[PDB]
Amino acid sequence: QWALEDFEIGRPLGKGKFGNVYLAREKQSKFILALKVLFKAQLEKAGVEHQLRREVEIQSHLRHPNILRLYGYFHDATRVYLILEYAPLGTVYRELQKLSKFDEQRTATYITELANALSYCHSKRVIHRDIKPENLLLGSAGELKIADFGWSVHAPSSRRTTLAGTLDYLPPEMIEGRMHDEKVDLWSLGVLCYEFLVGKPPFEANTYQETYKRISRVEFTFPDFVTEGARDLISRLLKHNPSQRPMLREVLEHPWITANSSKPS
Ligand SMILES: Nc1ncnc2c1ncn2[C@@H]1O[C@H](COP(=O)(O)OP(=O)(O)O)[C@@H](O)[C@H]1O
Ligand SMILES: O=C1CCC(c2cccs2)=NN1
Ligand SMILES: [Mg+2]
Ligand SMILES: [Mg+2]
Repeated sequence: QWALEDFEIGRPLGKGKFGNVYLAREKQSKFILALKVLFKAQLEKAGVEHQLRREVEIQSHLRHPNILRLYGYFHDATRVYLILEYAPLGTVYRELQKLSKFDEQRTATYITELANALSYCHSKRVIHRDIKPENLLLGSAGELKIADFGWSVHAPSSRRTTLAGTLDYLPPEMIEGRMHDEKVDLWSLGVLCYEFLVGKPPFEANTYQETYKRISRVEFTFPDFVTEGARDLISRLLKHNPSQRPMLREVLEHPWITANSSKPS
């Protein structure tokens, strides 16, 4: 069906390990979208063909306002092209660099939209497993949208591909190669809630080795400015034992969330 010839290409929207994401307009419809480019050689060298199919299969079939749409794909002997919904206000990552910390209203609102989208995913026992600021994008009304489903799967699962980059958002069971389920996304939710309010993730250290120690032993402290209700919700999500982590309904109806968030469940 579609091919490169159908699109005018504009400025780069961002870069990832494999992905190079461009602004684009489809010639006859004038439809604006984002084109994610993957190099076949690189995919093959790394052997993540299976992750790509997972990304395409899972994301194309999900429909939720807080989840980024995937419309289609094509390829061309050197590259694979994913056709994505364009998010015009950029990443949560960028917004955090700009402002340093989010206030309590902004944080709770983001956590609600996340919990809504994740609840929807978990209801088809899809777990995302790569929830972090550079994979959270913003729509034209500033609403959060989960993107990058390259690491997603069905639960329960094992991990067998290598974790290349940062540990900062992964629970103990996942970094230890043990087996995991849905509850991994709830841990990452606690990691995000802290980073939103403080400006850095709770287990951040100077080395891989030290970061790994701090996650497995759940070693973090709060700054004085973090209120009691935020401490309460964050302490609940960062349980070593997955089973002791809350359900998502318990996150959405937590008092701190209800007092501060400006969108509903
Ligand atoms: N639909 C989109 N709209 C705007 N920017 C995007 C979009 N998709 C990706 N980006 C930008 O490109 C970066 C890489 O996209 P992503 O799909 O996460 O690639 P990777 O799989 O390599 O992490 C993102 O962090 C974001 O900055
Ligand atoms: O609902 C849709 C499905 C596909 C789509 C596309 C734009 C350009 C190529 S394909 N835009 N909107
Ligand atoms: Mg990404
Ligand atoms: Mg990816």
